[PDB]
Amino acid sequence: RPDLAWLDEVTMTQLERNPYEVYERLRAEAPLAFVPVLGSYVASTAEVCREVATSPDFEAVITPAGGRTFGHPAIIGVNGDIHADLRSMVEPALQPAEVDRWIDDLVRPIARRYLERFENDGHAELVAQYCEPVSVRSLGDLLGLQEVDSDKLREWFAKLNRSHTNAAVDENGEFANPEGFAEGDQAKAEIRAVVDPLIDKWIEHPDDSAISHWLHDGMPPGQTRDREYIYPTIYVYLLGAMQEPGHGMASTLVGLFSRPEQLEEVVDDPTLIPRAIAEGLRWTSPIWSATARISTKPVTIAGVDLPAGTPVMLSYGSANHDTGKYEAPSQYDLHRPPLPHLAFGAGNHACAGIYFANHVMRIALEELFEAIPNLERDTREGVEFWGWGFRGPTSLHVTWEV
Ligand code: HEM
Ligand SMILES: COc1cccc(OC)c1O
Repeated sequence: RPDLAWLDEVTMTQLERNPYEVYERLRAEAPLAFVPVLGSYVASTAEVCREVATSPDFEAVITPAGGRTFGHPAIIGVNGDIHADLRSMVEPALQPAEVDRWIDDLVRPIARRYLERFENDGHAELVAQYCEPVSVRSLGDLLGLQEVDSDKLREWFAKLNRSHTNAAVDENGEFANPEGFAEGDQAKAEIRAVVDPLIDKWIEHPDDSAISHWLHDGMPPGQTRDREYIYPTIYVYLLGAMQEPGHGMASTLVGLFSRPEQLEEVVDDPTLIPRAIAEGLRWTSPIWSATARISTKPVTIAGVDLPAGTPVMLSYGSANHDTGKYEAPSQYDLHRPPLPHLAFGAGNHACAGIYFANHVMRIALEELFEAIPNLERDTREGVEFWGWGFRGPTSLHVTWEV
């Protein structure tokens, strides 16, 4: 596009380090715009992301690097009857009434277990010592991966993150860094080595684990879903479902530390934690630009005539800084009005795990502030955020008087 010639000089590294400056230009200049290094149109404003995600003239598509990472049928990348079946597969344990029966007994002992390892130290790095472990241990136990250690689940989602976001394409539209998928292939091979025996056992001996229910629920007598049919959704879980609740927790904490009067309010009044988290997700969206839709008919959007078959990446993290919608969106503010946000997406492909995720983050922050009410951020350690497809703080050093 002529007036966006400057986009040809945007780099993958620039977007990973801090996408907000480029996307501030995009929201003003071109809410729907082809980004050469990404090889795709991207939607950057709230109105366009919401329109594309809910439009009857669009359906899900996996991003190019997403397809190389997850293959088929990834729940995020399919539609029609397959999507309907995969949604019916994952939804039972995620139903709000079901989550409310057991979420507290799942997450709160886990949060306590990780807290007891450092709560008397006076210093911690909360991303690696608390947020990521609670997130992966909670989901891992729900899925049936009790025996897979939290360090391993963390390693897997980091490798899958890097593979899914290995998006750079060169002048010819080919992947610029094909070698960057090798780590994802290696993660998937390890995952298979660990998970295949569990599937073998669940096929014959179903139990209460969520993956056993993926094999068996809704199937005729003695039949199970083929493992090749469910594995891409297992991988999808082992990236975002494992990664995002820890990142949303951590970003919420960074935001509250940026507004010390608000941190104090939340510590004194934990009923404010859910509002704190919602603002945290808007302020640094954990799934920032990981998913996409493709047009099924010609459409006109934000002044652009798109042919049928055109992918559009949904940069929800940018939409959540839309200044048409928010005042001073780059500032964390607990008392912002409770406007809709797009950090869980929208439409038939919106997040299936919202209620579960919100409770995991809530219970983790409740127990953190009960154990360490006098938490303070270590201000010499700058909080670095990293990532374009998925974004969060790389570490969160904190201190407190023991
Ligand atoms: C704070 C944590 C989380 C955030 C911010 C988040 C956000 C998202 C987003 C942005 C998408 C894509 C939506 C779209 O393209 O419109 C998504 C999809 C999805 N998420 Fe969540 N997620 C979180 C945690 C979880 C967890 C813990 C689970 C599972 C227990 C989960 C299950 C899913 C599923 C199954 C999908 C695909 C839905 C589909 O394509 O039909 N999420 N999530
Ligand atoms: C691109 O990868 C993903 C996108 C959205 C949700 C995911 O996990 C639930 C996920 O793993």
